[PDB]
Amino acid sequence: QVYDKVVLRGESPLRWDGENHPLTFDESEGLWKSEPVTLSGGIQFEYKFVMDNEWLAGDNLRFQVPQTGDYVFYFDPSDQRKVDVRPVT
Repeated sequence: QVYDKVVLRGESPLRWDGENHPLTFDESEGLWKSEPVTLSGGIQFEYKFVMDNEWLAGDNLRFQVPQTGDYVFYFDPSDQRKVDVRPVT
């Protein structure tokens, strides 16, 4: 787990401020997960996580969105720059 809270920030429909997209720690998977976020196919989508108020270090994470639809963003405290963004129903 590691942190008390982790939130997702980034380009629209995310924001770079606030806590509109909090993650919840999934105990059975051992990873932090967002709620589903609708993204448009074909874009280079930039985002970061903020963990107990600490910005993820480095360049923004980048996800090349393969198709329009809903995605769940995952954060692994042990592999913090991984791009794990899972398409969902």
